[PDB]
Amino acid sequence: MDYDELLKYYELHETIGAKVKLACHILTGEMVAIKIMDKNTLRIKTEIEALKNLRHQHICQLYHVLETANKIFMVLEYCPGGELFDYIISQDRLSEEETRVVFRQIVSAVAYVHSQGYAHRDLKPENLLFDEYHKLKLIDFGLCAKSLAYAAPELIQGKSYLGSEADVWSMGILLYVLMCGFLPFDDDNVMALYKKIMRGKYDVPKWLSPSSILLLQQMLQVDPKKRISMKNLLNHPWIMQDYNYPVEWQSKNPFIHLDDDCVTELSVHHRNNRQTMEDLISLWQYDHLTATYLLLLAKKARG
Ligand SMILES: CC(C)COc1cnccc1-c1cnn(-c2ccc(N3CCN(C)CC3)cc2)c1
Repeated sequence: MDYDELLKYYELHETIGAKVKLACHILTGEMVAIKIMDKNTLRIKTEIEALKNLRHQHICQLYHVLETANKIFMVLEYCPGGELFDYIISQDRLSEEETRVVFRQIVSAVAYVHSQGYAHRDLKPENLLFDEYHKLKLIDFGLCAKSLAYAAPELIQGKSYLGSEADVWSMGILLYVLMCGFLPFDDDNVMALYKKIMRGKYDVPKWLSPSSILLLQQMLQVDPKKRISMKNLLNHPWIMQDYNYPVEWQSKNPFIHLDDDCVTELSVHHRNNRQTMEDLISLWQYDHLTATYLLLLAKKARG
């Protein structure tokens, strides 16, 4: 009963990870990742609402939501490059230059999330995946609003906070891990870790440049009001080094504009006219029609 409707649209492959299954969209032949959630074993509603309203080059795209009596299925953008967490480990640590390449992509996604009125609240390398073009995609918006090693001091303490300030702190931890390959605050004991985060003191390895050190101090402030704002992160001197242009955070992936080639390709599978087809896609119901349209756009982007 749980997989009946899903099997009308997707050919299921292997379980890779909520359970995560790889699959192929029948109509287009495009690969997808399907996140499966048991309604009676559980956050799902939070992530769905957010993802329906977020659409960006650095956010893992939601294509289709299906619901049964026991399950909720979320069909998502295929990211075969795997986790940034596994990537950092495989490389030991990244140079400042490669860190900047990946960090500017994280800044792009996070700034857009804040521009839409949300805060991610769970930024960490396990939540960033590489796609086939080696571009980062931000995942898991289950804790989003309108892990302990990455949490801001105020968030752990159960104090009132601004999600944007907690995200900037988490991005500071990410920046450190990218250039060092280990956490700034770490301990086997949870209370000793909590003490280390509240104190805000960390080791500064010899390989970090003066500019990297200054940017880390600006993000890693225990006092959230002393943290750099997202707007100042966009054109920060360290961020601009070797680029000379601020981070492009605006979305290149629209809700309004439709691609004529993909509307044409999609229309052959339906008994409706052109205008009816465009009006239906524009409703963004995250049904099979939404999935088909967005997967045709990903197929076109490959060519
Ligand atoms: C299981 C976790 C990574 C969580 O995954 C997710 C969580 N929330 C949203 C999206 C995803 C998601 C999106 N794409 N993939 C993914 C796609 C393909 C592959 N392999 C890599 C190696 N290759 C040779 C075979 C295919 C691995 C992972 C997972």
